[PDB]
Amino acid sequence: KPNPLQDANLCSRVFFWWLNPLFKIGHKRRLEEDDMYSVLPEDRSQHLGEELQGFWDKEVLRAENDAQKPSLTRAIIKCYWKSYLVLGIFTLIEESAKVIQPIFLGKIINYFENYDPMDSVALNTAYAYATVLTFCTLILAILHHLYFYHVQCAGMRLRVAMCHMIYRKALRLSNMAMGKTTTGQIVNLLSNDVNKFDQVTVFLHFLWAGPLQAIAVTALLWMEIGISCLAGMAVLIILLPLQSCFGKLFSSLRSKTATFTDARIRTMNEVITGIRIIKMYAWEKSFSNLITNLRKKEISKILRSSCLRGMNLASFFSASKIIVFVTFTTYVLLGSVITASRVFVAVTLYGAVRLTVTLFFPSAIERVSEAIVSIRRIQTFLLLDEISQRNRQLPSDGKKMVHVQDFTAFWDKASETPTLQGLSFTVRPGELLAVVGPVGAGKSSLLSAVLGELAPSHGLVSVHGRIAYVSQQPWVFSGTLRSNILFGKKYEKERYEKVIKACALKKDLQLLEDGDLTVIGDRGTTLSGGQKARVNLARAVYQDADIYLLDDPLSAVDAEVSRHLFELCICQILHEKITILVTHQLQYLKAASQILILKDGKMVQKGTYTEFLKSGIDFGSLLKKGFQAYKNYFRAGAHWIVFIFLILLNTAAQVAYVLQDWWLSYWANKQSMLNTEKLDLNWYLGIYSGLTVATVLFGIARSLLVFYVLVNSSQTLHNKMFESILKAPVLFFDRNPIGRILNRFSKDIGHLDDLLPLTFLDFIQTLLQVVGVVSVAVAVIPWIAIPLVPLGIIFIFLRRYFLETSRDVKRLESTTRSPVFSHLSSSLQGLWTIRAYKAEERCQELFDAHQDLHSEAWFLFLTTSRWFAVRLDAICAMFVIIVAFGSLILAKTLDAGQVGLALSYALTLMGMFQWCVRQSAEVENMMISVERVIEYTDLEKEAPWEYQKRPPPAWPHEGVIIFDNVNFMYSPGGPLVLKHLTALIKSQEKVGIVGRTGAGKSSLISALFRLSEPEGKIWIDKILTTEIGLHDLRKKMSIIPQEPVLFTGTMRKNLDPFNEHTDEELWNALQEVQLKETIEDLPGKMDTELAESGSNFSVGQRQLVCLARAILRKNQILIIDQATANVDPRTDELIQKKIREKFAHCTVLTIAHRLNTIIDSDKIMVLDSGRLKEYDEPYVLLQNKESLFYKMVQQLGKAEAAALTETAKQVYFKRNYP
Ligand SMILES: CS(=O)(=O)CCNCc1ccc(-c2ccc3ncnc(Nc4ccc(OCc5cccc(F)c5)c(Cl)c4)c3c2)o1
Ligand SMILES: Nc1ncnc2c1ncn2[C@@H]1O[C@H](COP(=O)(O)OP(=O)(O)OP(=O)(O)O)[C@@H](O)[C@H]1O
Ligand SMILES: Nc1ncnc2c1ncn2[C@@H]1O[C@H](COP(=O)(O)OP(=O)(O)OP(=O)(O)O)[C@@H](O)[C@H]1O
Ligand SMILES: [Mg+2]
Ligand SMILES: [Mg+2]
Repeated sequence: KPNPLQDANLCSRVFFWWLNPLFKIGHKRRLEEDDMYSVLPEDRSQHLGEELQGFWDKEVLRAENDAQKPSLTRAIIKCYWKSYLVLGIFTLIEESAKVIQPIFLGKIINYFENYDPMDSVALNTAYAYATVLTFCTLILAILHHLYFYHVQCAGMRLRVAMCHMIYRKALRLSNMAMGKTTTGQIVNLLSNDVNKFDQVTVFLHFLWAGPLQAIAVTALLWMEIGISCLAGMAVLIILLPLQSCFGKLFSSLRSKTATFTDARIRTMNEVITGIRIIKMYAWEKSFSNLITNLRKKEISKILRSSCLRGMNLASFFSASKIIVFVTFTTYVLLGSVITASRVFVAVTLYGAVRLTVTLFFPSAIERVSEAIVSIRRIQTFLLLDEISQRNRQLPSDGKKMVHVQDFTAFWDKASETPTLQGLSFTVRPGELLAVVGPVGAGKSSLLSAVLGELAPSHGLVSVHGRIAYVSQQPWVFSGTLRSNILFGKKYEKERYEKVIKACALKKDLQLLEDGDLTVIGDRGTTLSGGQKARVNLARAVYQDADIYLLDDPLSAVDAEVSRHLFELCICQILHEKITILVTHQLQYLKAASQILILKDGKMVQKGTYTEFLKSGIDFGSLLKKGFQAYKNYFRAGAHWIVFIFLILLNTAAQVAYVLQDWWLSYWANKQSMLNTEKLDLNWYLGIYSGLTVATVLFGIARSLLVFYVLVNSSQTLHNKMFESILKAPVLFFDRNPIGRILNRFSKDIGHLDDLLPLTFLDFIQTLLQVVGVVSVAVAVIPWIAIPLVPLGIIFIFLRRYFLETSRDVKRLESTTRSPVFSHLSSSLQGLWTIRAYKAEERCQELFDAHQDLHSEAWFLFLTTSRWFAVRLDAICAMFVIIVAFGSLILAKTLDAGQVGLALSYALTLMGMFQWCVRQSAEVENMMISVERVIEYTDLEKEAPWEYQKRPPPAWPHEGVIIFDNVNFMYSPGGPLVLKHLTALIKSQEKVGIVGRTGAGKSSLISALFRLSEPEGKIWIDKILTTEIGLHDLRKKMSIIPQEPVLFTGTMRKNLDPFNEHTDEELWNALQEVQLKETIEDLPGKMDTELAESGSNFSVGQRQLVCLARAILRKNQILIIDQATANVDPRTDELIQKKIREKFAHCTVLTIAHRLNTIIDSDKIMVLDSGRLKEYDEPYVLLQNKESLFYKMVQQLGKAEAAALTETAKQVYFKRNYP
């Protein structure tokens, strides 16, 4: 894939003529990672990184010699200034041309003021001036794009070199350095700190060419107009602090909103995650109250910030008019006269200097400050401490030997007890050493000292030969399983097959689609813990080392696989290699030649397994311790009459803007046509002031109305969408993930509230200004309407052609960016394993390859943008040339004022055209959020909360339950769960639910709660459930779920969202559940805040709270789940006795994944794959051996089965025969 930029001329490199094949391919089909162009050798990551590293090392050596801190800024300056001279040269030329061209504009107008048809030398001079103007515009329009591309490429090169240097440092941190630093800070500084280097360079040169341009413009204005230019210059200067101060308030009003936004998002997350609970207990009204209040509070600050932004944009719109008006008011009031030559040069000079002073200089200042901060951060990181390089080893005979003597290290220098106390032992090839003792107190520290991971404070460690190390926690790096096993070294088929067979990885390969070539990312999402541990072992074996180190290799795998591995892959293969093993299982100590015991880092006893057996010490004992989108977006804001009024306001603002300059032209013509007599100053100045005031007011009004209307549309959309999602059936929440649901509330509404209206208003502003420029040009010279049609057609086709590939490249440079961060993070996590083997240059090369692959797409991202901009500027320059030459061709009709107005507007079209196109693309891109929000606004809905037939307030008066031909399915058309359930449940009786796992257990509860619409009839108190509203059905029957959830809020809110109970009743419930004492000790009495999901409360406390809530509700029908699985048996007995003694007079159903505690129920419902088999007294079912209940009881055993039978018999005798 050769780079076409390597074989390009200059007339092809200034027009970007080599990108045509790529654009053609992108138009024909979609582009992939094969289609991108490989980078040039001078842009490879290794070269740039090595260059900057050499310069930085020279600088740090010089600073060390000088006894002073180093300077990354000095290093980058000394590396890049000699290549940044040339771009400064060209930007100087460009600024000179920008300042120069209005002088020739003035010369053309000056010719036109004294038109004489008979003269021809004047016509020739005017043609020459027009040609010079065309040359200046072509310089501004064509070469500037190659200059800009090189300016951007310089920053990209700096960033790539920085990334290489940062990772090279990251691969060699020391232990304390890794401890003090964090795995998140490094990726933070590689994702949000080294990305300011793409933007510091683009606006870098405008720190010295800004004031120079302002000085040149002020001198030119003084030369032409006179003292009056200081009024315009003063307004332009005053515009700087005002704009700066209009940002320090927006920052405050934007950081005030984030609190409400985050609170709303967190509450939304709670609602979405615990949706089943809210729907079951009917708390959606309270949750809607909370969410609505938060949304209103946030929208207040959004409205304030939007009004501020609108006022700022109106100021930007009207600043030029204010400057021109005040300048010329002073110019005329000082006793001078107006001629069309000077006014329309002052206008152009003011436009240029105002743009530069308003935008580019503050942008450059901000970007330079941010880049300075980022350089400081990267320098502070780079100055971290590292390990000392492995020095020249002691001269030995080359034998593979392991020895440690008098070792004593310190993980923390401020700690008291050293990690190791005077260890002294050696091991040789063919010997298997083992280490046992406590639950792991200083277990891996021996391996750390052996590998050099621990700094030896005293003693000596002699290790010779290749080493293989297995981490306690297995680590897998992003790539492929084959590449993970290879670890960068060569691949041999026979060796790989032998390792795979000896590692029992055949089944693991079979379970994967690609076998040994499966692509595995971070954290082993496509694998399992045992598989990645086996991967680690396979890596260690395949590395073919001399010394082998193991640490907890078989704790995360099963028994047979672990035994087979430890036998075949160790006792046979490694019998000729040094081995040191740390294990927790004593069954592997039989094959261990040597066994050592360590307690608290102290040498205790070492020897053979037989000797330790004779010693009488037990190791086990020692181990104990489109368009409709736009229509719907606009309609929700306000009616169509406001749309008409907005159109009128836009047109009035633009018309007044243009009419001010037209009035200046009219004044100039009227003054020129004269004779002393004097023009009436009052009339002209009054009309001028009126037009200026109209421009300002209409601009402000248009901005405010657009902002308010779009913000109101966003608010209405959000309210409708939240009310729609709150009523969706649980099938929707089952089909969608929680993150996806919360995304459309966090990011999409985040766009709609604060970015879409501003982008839309800016686009409308610029489009109207372009339309005004073209309209003035057409009105002055009516024949310009002929080529504008070809220009528009060409522009439309060009926009389609470019955007058919720009979006593809924008996604290509984004899907190839994240692997850099992924590799950095993964290599940081597995740093110890990586450094254990001598293979770190391999990881460095892989990282550099990834960085090259990303620069491969960044290059396309730059060059395609330049390719589009070149053609756009060619079109705009063609328009300017047409105007400037037609004005001279048709000179027999026009006059000085008209020509000056047309020419000045044609000159100002520069830059404005491109900004309009870019903003249109941005708006079209951002409308997808509106599309998604509107899509969520029209979701499904469930049955109405309230029905026409309101129930009498005695509906659960007795508690009769009838199931008649009840069939339930979670999804329409899916497999059936219940088949013809027919049963009757009487009042006050306790009914238990039993069955096998997956046999439709937790389905009758959902059928009773009408979570999904059932098939059949269910009668409660001789009333059908489907004839009553859901809020009249779910409200007054209670359920205790598997795991209770506590929502963030007061305890009063948690136990009574509707505030239907008083303080005395709440305290009575708390003391009846024995939680009153536990509650009345917080700083708050009973309104203390709670963490998410009760993070500070125990599971028993959650069940206690649920029981208290049920008692407070006081429902006649109650259904409990298994509740307890691992809770303290004391708490289990407490809740059992409370359930027995509190709900005697209320119907109780008991579903459970449990036993014995469900033995006292009056009747047992037996479910076989959703079929109701047995429904009768437990004793009667136990009497028959063929009954499934008896077999399920016998599945436990014989003593427990006998106890259960006795309990059932006693319950039957006491109940049925009192
Ligand atoms: C009456 S006026 O002086 O305002 C007319 C000219 N400006 C019109 C206008 C309205 C809004 C903007 C605008 C808003 C935001 C922007 N953000 C970035 N860059 C902008 N423009 C810009 C213009 C010229 C530049 O110099 C290089 C150049 C030279 C010739 C042609 C080009 F396309 C570019 C640069 Cl670097 C940026 C901008 C404008 O411009
Ligand atoms: N990754 C680590 N970073 C810093 N200190 C560590 C690390 N691993 C162990 N240590 C320290 O080494 C010493 C060994 O004690 P500890 O019992 O925690 O070791 P271990 O080998 O990780 O334990 P176990 O075998 O139970 O997993 C302690 O002082 C501990 O803080
Ligand atoms: N939300 C659901 N959507 C689709 N199928 C489901 C859903 N919940 C359960 N199932 C399926 O329905 C069958 C039985 O469901 P159920 O949850 O009642 O079984 P269980 O394991 O006996 O009960 P428990 O939830 O008490 O463990 C199983 O095949 C299960 O996979
Ligand atoms: Mg350990
Ligand atoms: Mg289940």
